[PDB]
Amino acid sequence: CPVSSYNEWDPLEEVIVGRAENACVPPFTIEVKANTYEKYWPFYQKQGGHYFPKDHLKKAVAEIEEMCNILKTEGVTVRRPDPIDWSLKYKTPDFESTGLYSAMPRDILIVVGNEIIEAPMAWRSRFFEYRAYRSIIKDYFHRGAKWTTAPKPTMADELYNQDYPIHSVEDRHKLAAQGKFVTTEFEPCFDAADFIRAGRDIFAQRSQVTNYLGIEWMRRHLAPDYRVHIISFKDPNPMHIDATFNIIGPGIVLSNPDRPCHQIDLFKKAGWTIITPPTPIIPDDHPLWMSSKWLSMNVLMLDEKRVMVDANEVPIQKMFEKLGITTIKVNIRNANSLGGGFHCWTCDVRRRGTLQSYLD
Amino acid sequence: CPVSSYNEWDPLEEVIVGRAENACVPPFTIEVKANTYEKYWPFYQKQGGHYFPKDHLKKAVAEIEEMCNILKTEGVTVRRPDPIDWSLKYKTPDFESTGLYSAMPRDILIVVGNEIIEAPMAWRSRFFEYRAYRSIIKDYFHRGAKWTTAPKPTMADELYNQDYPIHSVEDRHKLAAQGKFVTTEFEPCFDAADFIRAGRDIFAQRSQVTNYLGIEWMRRHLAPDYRVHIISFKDPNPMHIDATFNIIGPGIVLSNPDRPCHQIDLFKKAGWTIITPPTPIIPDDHPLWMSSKWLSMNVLMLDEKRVMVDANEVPIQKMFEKLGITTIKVNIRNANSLGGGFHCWTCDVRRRGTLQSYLD
Repeated sequence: CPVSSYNEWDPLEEVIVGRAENACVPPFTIEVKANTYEKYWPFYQKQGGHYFPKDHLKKAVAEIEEMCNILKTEGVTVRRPDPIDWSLKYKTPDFESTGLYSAMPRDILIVVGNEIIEAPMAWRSRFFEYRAYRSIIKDYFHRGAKWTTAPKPTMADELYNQDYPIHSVEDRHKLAAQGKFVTTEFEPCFDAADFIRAGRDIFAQRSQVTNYLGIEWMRRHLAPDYRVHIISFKDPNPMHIDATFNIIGPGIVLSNPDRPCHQIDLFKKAGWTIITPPTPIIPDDHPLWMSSKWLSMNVLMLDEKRVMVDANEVPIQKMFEKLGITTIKVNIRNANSLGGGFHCWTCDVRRRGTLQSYLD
Repeated sequence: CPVSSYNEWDPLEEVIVGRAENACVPPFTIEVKANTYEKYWPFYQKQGGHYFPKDHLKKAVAEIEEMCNILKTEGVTVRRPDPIDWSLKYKTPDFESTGLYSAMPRDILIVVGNEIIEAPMAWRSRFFEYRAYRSIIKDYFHRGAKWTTAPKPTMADELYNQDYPIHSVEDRHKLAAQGKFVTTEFEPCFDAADFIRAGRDIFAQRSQVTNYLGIEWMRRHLAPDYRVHIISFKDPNPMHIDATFNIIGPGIVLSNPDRPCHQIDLFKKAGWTIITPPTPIIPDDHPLWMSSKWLSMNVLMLDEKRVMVDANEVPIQKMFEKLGITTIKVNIRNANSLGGGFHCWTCDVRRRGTLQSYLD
């Protein structure tokens, strides 16, 4: 079986790396608005449906090709999704929309053991995103891997709170604190990136795109072998957990200083080392259409002592170095604009290791 | 100035608490052999250079995190050293070695007034230990504190008696009595924990790691404001004074019954209350790689009437209680294995009080 990964750190052998080609600006609908900084709302309002700036995409393609070269150098087998034009307008009986991209495999695929799981997603523009990854998945399936697709939502109006009172990121943080998100509990929905793996224990956060029904589905589907825990944070990211609580080793986690975890004591009690990374140094003028500046901690571990970290972020590089972790510096400053760092731009398919508990 | 501590008992306000992360078993060299029980010599011989048992370290991390929680509860500001991988092999022109840990701030930092002093150390594996504390110290310095580093030894062969005829702890006690230690008087060397503070009078013991040149340096450096006295004991601990003669208040001291002080009468004449604690109850099967079972009396005073004492050591708890001293029980049974109790795992940076004499 070519598929086999129980955590985020065991020696990496095979990975799927995303594509920047033909990425499209999603139409400005409520769920897009609730997952982006106000600074860019007018960009979405105007550019929605068109491709992301092509000169910018071109630099990202180059950055990602180099990253793939380095992965091969580091002994990792790299697979890439199929090229697709994401501008095609599709129409289900519930809605009509254009696509986004297949830049982030971590948003849609999660590997638990020998099982590859396709997340349902929660954005109308990401409904048919799975199409880019099917060739790779069918191959793993032919070769023995288990293949699962969580229930694809209808994404009917009922899934969204069309009147979500958000006018600034400050409002959303407040609502998020009151348990109010743009997604209702009408049906299961979630992005795989809201889940982070540590062997028998998987951690999830209810976010703007991952509801409790979505987490319960995962929980029910993986029990009894795996345990899915729900954790929360202060001023959380609207979507995705990997630049907020990145588990980098057995009992070691990077905790974003701006998004403290409410359940941090569960981890201190388990004897876990909580490391808080230094601040990012990325220029405020550099466009980050999605995500925040914290992509610096969105690292990918090649193994426990080897991390792929952004070439520009010297301060977090030094941190890893004083920790005895070898830094493989790669520059993906332009790829970052699409919404992700090393962890998001990949999906670890096979890591050499076994299923263990680290929470004891 | 955030730094200000003249003794071991005034109301505690700020403290630095050590780290168990990445601790490494020191290579088995002569000075390590002379500072440990024969029972563990083969452990050092085999494990030297590798990390201390990780499952054990994990329990210690948890115990220390809880201790920090309680300190914050008791109103104390807690600082922690930087995480560092102690397995890195460094090489000076005199020797080559791997590190130990930054578990015991008391071994390397001593605060006298508004001055923070970095001890030179005497173990080759603790040469670059100061690196974990530099961020904290530079901060205190920016904020007005005096900062001093005693002369870092070369730790060349000349500092050690490579042929120190020790085969059992019984031999070392005999040699110690003859004035023979593993460290020569080739150059100054010392651990800060061999010094204990009582306002204008500081007490030191020449031990396996603190030589007369080291004590004289302290004496000469602090005169005339402070007076450094040398005291001795029967069957002394190879290193550190804080589990042999722990001064817990103005004119009150805990005197280890197994290590009577030769100069006890100087204290009786001063009108000091010498208390001899009851015996420890720690199981003989529990590993104590460094130190002895007497860690029970290695208490830390939050103030004159509040002591942080081990949760398991009920007998010494009762003693403090009949004395009217409130006991704050914390369990650090696994942290103890690293070589220290509450006093060793901390360094009091600021205690509310003034410089006084208690020996009159």
